[PDB]
Amino acid sequence: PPGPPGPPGPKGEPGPPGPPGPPG
Amino acid sequence: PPGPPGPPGPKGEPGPPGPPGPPG
Amino acid sequence: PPGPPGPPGPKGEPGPPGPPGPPG
Repeated sequence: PPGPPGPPGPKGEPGPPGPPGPPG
Repeated sequence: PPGPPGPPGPKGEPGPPGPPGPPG
Repeated sequence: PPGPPGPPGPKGEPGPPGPPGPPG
């Protein structure tokens, strides 16, 4: 039979920047 | 033999809101 | 034969804080 499944993949990309902050 | 590493994970979550803007 | 691909990798880390609120 085939070998075992491979390792998990690499971690994903950093998330997007958040939205602009509140008005001053 | 073990299979290949899996695909990259998904992109992270959107970041926090930024800090307050300038006075005015 | 080689095994199959591993699972998708972990989700990426949270994104950075947004920019400061806009002038005015």
